[PDB]
Amino acid sequence: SELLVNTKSGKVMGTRVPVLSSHISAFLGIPFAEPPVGNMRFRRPEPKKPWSGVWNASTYPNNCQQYVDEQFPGFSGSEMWNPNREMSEDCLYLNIWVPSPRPKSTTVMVWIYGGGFYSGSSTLDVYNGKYLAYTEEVVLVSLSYRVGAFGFLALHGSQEAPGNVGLLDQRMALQWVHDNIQFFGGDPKTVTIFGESAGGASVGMHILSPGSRDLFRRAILQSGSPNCPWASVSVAEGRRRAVELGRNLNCNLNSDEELIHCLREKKPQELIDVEWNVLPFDSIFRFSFVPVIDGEFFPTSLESMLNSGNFKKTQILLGVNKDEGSFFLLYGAPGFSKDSESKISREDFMSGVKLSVPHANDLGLDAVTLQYTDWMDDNNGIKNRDGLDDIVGDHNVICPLMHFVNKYTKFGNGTYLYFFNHRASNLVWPEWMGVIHGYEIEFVFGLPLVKELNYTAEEEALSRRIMHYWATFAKTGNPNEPHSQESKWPLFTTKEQKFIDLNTEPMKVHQRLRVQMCVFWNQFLPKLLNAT
Amino acid sequence: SELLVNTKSGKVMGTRVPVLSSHISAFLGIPFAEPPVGNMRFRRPEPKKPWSGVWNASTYPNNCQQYVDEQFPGFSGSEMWNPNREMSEDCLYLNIWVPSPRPKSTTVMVWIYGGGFYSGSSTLDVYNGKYLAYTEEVVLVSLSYRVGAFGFLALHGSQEAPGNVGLLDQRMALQWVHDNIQFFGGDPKTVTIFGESAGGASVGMHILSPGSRDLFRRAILQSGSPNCPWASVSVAEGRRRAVELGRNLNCNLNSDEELIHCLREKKPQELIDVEWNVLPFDSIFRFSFVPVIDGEFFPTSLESMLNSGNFKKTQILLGVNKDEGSFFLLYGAPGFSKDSESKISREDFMSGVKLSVPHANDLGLDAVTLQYTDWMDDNNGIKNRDGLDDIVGDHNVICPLMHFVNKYTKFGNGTYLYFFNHRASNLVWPEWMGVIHGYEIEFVFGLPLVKELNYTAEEEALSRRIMHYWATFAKTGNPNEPHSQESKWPLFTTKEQKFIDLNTEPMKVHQRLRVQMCVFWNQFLPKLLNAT
Ligand SMILES: COc1cc(CNC(=O)Cc2cn(CCCC[C@H]3C[C@@H]4Cc5nc6cc(Cl)ccc6c(N)c5[C@H](C3)C4)nn2)ccc1O
Ligand SMILES: COc1cc(CNC(=O)Cc2cn(CCCC[C@H]3C[C@@H]4Cc5nc6cc(Cl)ccc6c(N)c5[C@H](C3)C4)nn2)ccc1O
Ligand SMILES: [Cl-]
Ligand SMILES: [Cl-]
Repeated sequence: SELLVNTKSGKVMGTRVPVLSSHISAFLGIPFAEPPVGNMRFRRPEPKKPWSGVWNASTYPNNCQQYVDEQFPGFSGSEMWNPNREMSEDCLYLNIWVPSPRPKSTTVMVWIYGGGFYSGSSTLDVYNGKYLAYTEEVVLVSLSYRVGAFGFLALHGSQEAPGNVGLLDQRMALQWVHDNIQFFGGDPKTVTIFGESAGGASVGMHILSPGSRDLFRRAILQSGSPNCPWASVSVAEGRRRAVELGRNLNCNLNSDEELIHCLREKKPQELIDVEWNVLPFDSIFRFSFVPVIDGEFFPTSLESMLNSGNFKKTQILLGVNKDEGSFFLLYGAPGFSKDSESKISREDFMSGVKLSVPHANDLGLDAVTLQYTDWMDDNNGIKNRDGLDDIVGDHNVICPLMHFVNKYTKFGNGTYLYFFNHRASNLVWPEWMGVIHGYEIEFVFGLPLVKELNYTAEEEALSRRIMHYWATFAKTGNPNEPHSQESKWPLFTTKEQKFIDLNTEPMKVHQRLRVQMCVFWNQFLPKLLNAT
Repeated sequence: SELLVNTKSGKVMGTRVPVLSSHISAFLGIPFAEPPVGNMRFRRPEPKKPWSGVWNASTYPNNCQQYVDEQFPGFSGSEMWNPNREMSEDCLYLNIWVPSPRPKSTTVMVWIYGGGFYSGSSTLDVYNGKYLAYTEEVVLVSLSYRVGAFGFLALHGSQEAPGNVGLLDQRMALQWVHDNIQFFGGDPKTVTIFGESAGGASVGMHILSPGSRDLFRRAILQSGSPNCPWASVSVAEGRRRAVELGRNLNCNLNSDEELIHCLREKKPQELIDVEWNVLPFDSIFRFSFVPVIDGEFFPTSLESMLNSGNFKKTQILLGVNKDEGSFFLLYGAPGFSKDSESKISREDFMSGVKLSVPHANDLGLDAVTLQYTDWMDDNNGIKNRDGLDDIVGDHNVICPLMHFVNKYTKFGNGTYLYFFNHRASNLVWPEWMGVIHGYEIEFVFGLPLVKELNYTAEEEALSRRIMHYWATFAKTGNPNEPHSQESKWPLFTTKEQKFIDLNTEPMKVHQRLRVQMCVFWNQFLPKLLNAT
């Protein structure tokens, strides 16, 4: 009864799940779109046709077709991110965790997974919404969206493969939440979207996109922003990559209709097998099929929208991790290894810089090298390693986010900024990688509250603080509880630019997050590359 | 008798001068060239014709015609550098201080004054060679040379104003020392030339010039090097400035012969009155008439000579002061004043950068600004002031000297490098100016040994250490006395790049003097400006 919900598309039957020492309801694998299969591959999603009978929402759905990381087989640190369900193009489902007893009209949070727009699953253990829904009394939704070529192959001008359809998948799930979350006890006028990495970029893209803005109230962006250099391409570059994808699969390339028809006859794994072959440069932190600046989802360039205030004005909470670059260097840069401290030679440093800034000319590469090299101590393998780590994280995550924060705050209604720099005590990744891209998520989703997962008591307390910040922000637009005597997370303002550290020690307020390096990345290096 | 010396140009009669609690002999105002007056203005010097009778060498000679600093009338800090004798184009004389009793064959040191190639006198109180000659038992020579347009007006191709004649003045004095210092008790095979600022650049130019190299044994360069950006111009730029000088004086400009003839009829002060009007840029630390890269005194570019080892291979001792830039900012940059702490606004900082790097385009100016700005604290007037101080000293003195040191040491026979960072207790200049350009000279010449000058006992001890370093280097090629248990000043080597601080505390050895900034000035910024 508590597990049966009538929605506008039909009835759904959930399941009662244990969480800590209580229970909540879960509605898993609810369809929000028609299966984008067959001649619907690459096309914009269509709403799910209403169904007769009762939809069995007791088990997780399929994951979308995607590249699977096999670099460390059996290693939990990498396999925890891989699809844990069967992959299928039939994958547009969402999941809902609902407090028990069912609320009347409570705050909703919608999670958008990341994964470079080429990977991601709503069903990962680390995305289990039951601890957040139970602890903070929110309705927690996780959506899914097509990734890779399936979600982002872009042949602008065509209506069969227009690009951005993964983002339209996200939007269709938000539309379904807007239309139906009331029946689960959610308040559709108090929806917060939040996401990490490409999901953080996606959140920012719905803030910008006129077609998405009305479908949520406020937003949280973790380690990703819409202006990140990896997060979008021009329509010309998307077309070049789509044509190169067909060339890899022996397709007729004489027209969009012939190319799209050829690509639609291929099995999913044949696209995945060649997807990485279309990148224009030898690079790390660059992905083949990503959002395209198309003039429809995004009416103009991202920079001109941010400059003019052409975006949703609301409250945002966002931040970054200390060592965003380390994951990408481990997988893609010579000299880095999982089982060594990865001290980097001068030659491997120069190779890494070239991989990390693929669009740079030799003068640009010299500028990056000078900015990040201690010339009193240039053969220090630890400083070279940490310098490359900083280059990758500053260029790809931190400095684009700081540019976004400063543009947004001029027109927005409240900005809260964090710097997550706690390394978990039970981390299976080597110590040189520090505070890794993606490893704040387990604190946001409350995994340290689970005794068997071997976190410390301080880490459980940190997780509870973070979950309460997130859910209080979602509820009110302010992560701070009023009338409480805890230290206050201050607003980020244009003038004072305050942020907080997120770790196990007492809260410290700082100003101008990595301002020196972000002047280099956001102002000087673009000017240098444009003049040369 | 001890005061009478027969030389190859004739007899000279010196004077007995008191020094501390003893006496030495002084031979002041000995002519080494014919007076470069009349139709000899701008021409290469001619040897002084031998004279009958006894030359009265008991009084200082005239100083060369030059610009006189009147920015702080009556202020000893600036007036101590001005001519202290009557100015005259009849000014090619040298001075000799000789220990008593007259030595047989002792080390000779020849001082070359600086002053931006536009000023300087051999007769300044701070250049009095009697303390060094007495204390260290050397024969101390100070020469003179034409400065300004008189010494450096350059119309390449003409034999009436070929350029570089001030450097040929220096060379003619060195030739006279080579030919005659034996009669004063000097060893002509153990001559060290030393000089500060433009005199340091000049010393380096005689190391490079094939026509000068045979006239001395080893060399000391203080706060100046031949490759400094202010120390030379091309023949085209020298010609442009000579023509502009004539335009300022209503000269016929249709041929070299007409221009030179017009310039030779002008009184000296009319040239001096307009000399600063010919500079191509709004600048500081740039001078109108300087050595020209002519293909004769310098056979090729300074850089190609340093790269190929086309220079005298010997021992060198050289170094810089901590705050070389402060003097130039005080006189030439907005926001700096003698009687205030000169806290610099953001706007005056940007004006100062533009003055300090006049050849830079806007991208180059942004690169300099980023390198020297703390963007966590960019409105700190003390940091802006000290940042400009560092820009001026790094660009104009320290980084060119470090480029010279590293090129020279590849082929040379021994390099000793110092960093003078002691601020004298009795300095009359404000504290913001720090360790000023030129203020190591009083320690080299032993002024702290004079009780009435109000130095401390530690500063007398520092002066004695420096004088002993200099004279022991002059004597042996090594500033360290063998068999002594004092801490050793190590050789500067290509690999370890060691240097010492010179101050009142116990000697400390460091490595890679200002290497971070000099990579910027010597490698990155030239590459940036060449590509743009
Ligand atoms: C793998 O083999 C090669 C790899 C390369 C180098 N490849 C690349 O540079 C392509 C690339 C791939 N990526 C990864 C994008 C990030 C996707 C995810 C983001 C989210 C957080 C996260 N963090 C992880 C951290 C570690 Cl240590 C390990 C796995 C992580 C992970 N899967 C995720 C997911 C995916 C969610 N960046 N660049 C070259 C040649 C190769 O043969
Ligand atoms: C003075 O009026 C103006 C001045 C300017 C600015 N002028 C300039 O930038 C031209 C310039 C002149 N200079 C000086 C070159 C250095 C020459 C001397 C070097 C040696 C060491 C020395 N140090 C001194 C330190 C102080 Cl604090 C004061 C005087 C010093 C001094 N005369 C010397 C001499 C000269 C020997 N650099 N740039 C613009 C407009 C003006 O009306
Ligand atoms: Cl680390
Ligand atoms: Cl200072």
